[PDB]
Amino acid sequence: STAGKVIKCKAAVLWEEKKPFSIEEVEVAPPKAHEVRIKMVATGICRSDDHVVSGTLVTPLPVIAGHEAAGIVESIGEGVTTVRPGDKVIPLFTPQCGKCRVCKHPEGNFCLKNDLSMPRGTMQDGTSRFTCRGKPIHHFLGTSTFSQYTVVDEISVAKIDAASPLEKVCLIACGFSTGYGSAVKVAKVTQGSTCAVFGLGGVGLSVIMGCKAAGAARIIGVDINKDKFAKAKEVGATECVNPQDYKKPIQEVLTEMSNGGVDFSFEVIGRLDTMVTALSCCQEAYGVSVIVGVPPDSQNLSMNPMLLLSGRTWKGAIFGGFKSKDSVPKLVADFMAKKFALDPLITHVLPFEKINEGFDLLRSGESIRTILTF
Amino acid sequence: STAGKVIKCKAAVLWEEKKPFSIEEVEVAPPKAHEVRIKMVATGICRSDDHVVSGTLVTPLPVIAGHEAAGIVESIGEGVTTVRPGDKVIPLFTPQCGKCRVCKHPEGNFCLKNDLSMPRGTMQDGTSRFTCRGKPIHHFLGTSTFSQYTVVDEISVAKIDAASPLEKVCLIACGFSTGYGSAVKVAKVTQGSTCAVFGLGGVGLSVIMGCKAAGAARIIGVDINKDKFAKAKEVGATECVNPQDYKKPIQEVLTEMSNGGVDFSFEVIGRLDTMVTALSCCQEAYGVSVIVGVPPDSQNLSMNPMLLLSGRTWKGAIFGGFKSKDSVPKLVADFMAKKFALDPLITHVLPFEKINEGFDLLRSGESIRTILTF
Ligand SMILES: NC(=O)c1ccc[n+]([C@@H]2O[C@H](COP(=O)([O-])OP(=O)([O-])OC[C@H]3O[C@@H](n4cnc5c(N)[nH+]cnc54)[C@H](O)[C@@H]3O)[C@@H](O)[C@H]2O)c1
Ligand SMILES: NC(=O)c1ccc[n+]([C@@H]2O[C@H](COP(=O)([O-])OP(=O)([O-])OC[C@H]3O[C@@H](n4cnc5c(N)[nH+]cnc54)[C@H](O)[C@@H]3O)[C@@H](O)[C@H]2O)c1
Ligand SMILES: OCc1c(F)c(F)c(F)c(F)c1F
Ligand SMILES: OCc1c(F)c(F)c(F)c(F)c1F
Ligand SMILES: [Zn+2]
Ligand SMILES: [Zn+2]
Ligand SMILES: [Zn+2]
Ligand SMILES: [Zn+2]
Repeated sequence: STAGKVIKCKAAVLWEEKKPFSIEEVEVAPPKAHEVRIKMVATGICRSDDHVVSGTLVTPLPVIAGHEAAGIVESIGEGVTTVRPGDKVIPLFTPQCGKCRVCKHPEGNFCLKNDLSMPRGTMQDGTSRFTCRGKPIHHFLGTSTFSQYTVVDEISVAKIDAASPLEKVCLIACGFSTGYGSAVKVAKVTQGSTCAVFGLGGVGLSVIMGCKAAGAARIIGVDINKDKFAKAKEVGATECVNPQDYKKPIQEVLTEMSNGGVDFSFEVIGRLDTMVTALSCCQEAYGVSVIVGVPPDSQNLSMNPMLLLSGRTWKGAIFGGFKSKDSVPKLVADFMAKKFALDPLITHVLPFEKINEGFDLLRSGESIRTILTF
Repeated sequence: STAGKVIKCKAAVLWEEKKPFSIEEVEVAPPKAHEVRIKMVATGICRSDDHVVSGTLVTPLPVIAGHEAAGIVESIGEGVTTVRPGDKVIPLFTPQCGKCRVCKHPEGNFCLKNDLSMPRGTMQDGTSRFTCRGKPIHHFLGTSTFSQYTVVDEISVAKIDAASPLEKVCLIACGFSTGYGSAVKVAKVTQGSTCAVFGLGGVGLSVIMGCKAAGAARIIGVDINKDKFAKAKEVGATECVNPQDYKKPIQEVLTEMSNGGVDFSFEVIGRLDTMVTALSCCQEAYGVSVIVGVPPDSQNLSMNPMLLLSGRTWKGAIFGGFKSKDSVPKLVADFMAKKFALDPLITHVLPFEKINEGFDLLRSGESIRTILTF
């Protein structure tokens, strides 16, 4: 039995920026009241985890990163009602407390209990459950999935189908749901529309999936890496364009291709310049542009507000707009019912011990999602 | 008797930026095919007209400005089907051609025949109907209402009720419709919501009227001129704040006052800084901010896209999102039926000949709308 005891297990600890993960032994405290300790089964490598390594995203170090995962409940703290030992679960990097003004709002999902805006790198109670070589180690987004065991607050965990294949459904924890929801829920892509998707990684491919599911007639993929185009077409892109092939700025190309601007555009990269390009390429009177990519820390963009005065809508979202604890089980159920596919996103499956090799595949351009198996 | 003849009449010609208008004789050509010549009855002074004088808004000079007006058809050119001589009409500064992709779209209003995006200062055919001192004079937004007679393209005029009081309904040509539609159509303000309105001139008072019509529970008016607060409360503001009274930036003050951000904010001034402040003060996960104010020519704002990534929606609109030719007659019908009030916006009345005094009143901060009578 491990319940009520400290677990010594393996984890990938990030001690400082721009260094490899250190795979080593950590101690994982048992869960306190309203907390859940989870044996991890599979975790994806999302670009947002690479942002913590690169310093694009600031969060307290040292840290156990990782936020796109699934596993099995090992134990529950006092007062937990929503999961039990042995349940398949997904940690939620955006919590759903159910009590805050956002949780109560029909269109809100960015729960005020989140650890994104102003990251503390702790549990809800402001403490850490992790130590390594006698030092406290920070949590990441209330999840910390690069560990054989994690501890999460109840509001940051969802119970899923006992028959779920966790090596696939872990992508519902971030990249699939974010892209799909950005198209179907945040943009509300319409039947017959023309869409432009900037960035053809795991999240951008999931935006294409959503645009196709919503009945878009044209879906133009934009990436500087033409190796990304074949899989973008497989999942629904009708055309792909590489900005580097053109003398004109790509906003002009896309406005020309779409006979005066697209209905919906998506920025799924994380660059200030492409956020402005994507806004510009949507039709000036009724276009909608959605920012999905995470910008670099503390940098402002420059834009001409006449782009909005003509009638454009500009919005962004975390996690595809989905209220996390309500949505994740339904998405897993939809997957089980063959409503969408996840295999197109998975290009590599590695043991957890090869986390660094997984990140090198992402940085080199080769991979979409690497799944790590514990 | 004047049909098919040049008309000599008085107009207010702007020869140079930052100068008074010159009230002097012009020659107004008869209408060509699908053109309408109109005897003006009343015109409002909108801050956008002043922007032409200040250079905030760049359009070719010399010019006959004015865009907020009503008048009576003097004659129609060949092929005109939608108005006749003796009809009461409102010139439409945003046309409705009914044929372009925007006119066809259910939510579009910024018709591609507009002269706002890249002003030429002409009729649709690229020529002028105005001569002064033997020199061609520019049109403005295809309206040019600061003249006893003007000529407009058919797609830039709407027939209105024959019993209309033109000295009131001229405000449906810009300021009222813009502010009211920005609330009810563009933002879609909800019952019980909290709104913040930056700028309490004629357009921002119209935004308040729309927010109140839509059922908002709290409407916070924001102006640096506290003399504007009594009228804002009369038309529905629940409280007014002057940024100059506070040590902290007003986005922080409004976030505190609204227990975490407002539902809907409106920038109704034309400043880059207040456009950012207005976005920031709406709730970060589900807030909506609407740009109404006209920015200074060719200047970019700076903002942090994290404001959007959390869930905010940012949009702008021309003319309250109204399809102009469909909507203007209906708005006049609704005014006739007492569905909204215009008198709260009218603070001064002058003869056309006292146009310069009317602009002095706006610049001093004393007026909301001055109505000039021909
Ligand atoms: N909003 C959310 O909740 C959320 C969720 C998940 C991911 N993200 C962010 O979404 C972005 C994409 O994540 P991902 O799909 O895992 O990353 P990824 O797999 O690195 O994909 C990014 C793609 O952008 C391409 N690219 C890079 N520069 C350009 C350019 N200048 N023009 C066009 N294409 C370019 C690049 O070749 C790559 O295929 C990252 O910034 C993530 O941090 C946000
Ligand atoms: N989008 C459209 O279709 C449309 C239509 C009509 C007017 N406009 C624009 O809307 C704006 C307002 O027009 P209006 O109501 O006729 O003008 P106005 O009467 O000049 O009202 C502007 C108000 O803003 C106030 N103000 C100025 N600076 C600040 C500040 N820093 N903070 C708070 N309040 C401030 C000022 O005291 C005044 O009461 C102008 O920029 C117009 O050009 C746009
Ligand atoms: O990929 C999801 C994701 C985000 F969208 C962020 F905005 C963020 F800060 C982060 F850490 C993260 F993991
Ligand atoms: O007041 C309406 C109005 C606008 F909203 C503009 F954007 C513009 F350029 C202009 F000239 C105008 F008159
Ligand atoms: Zn919450
Ligand atoms: Zn992610
Ligand atoms: Zn049109
Ligand atoms: Zn105006």
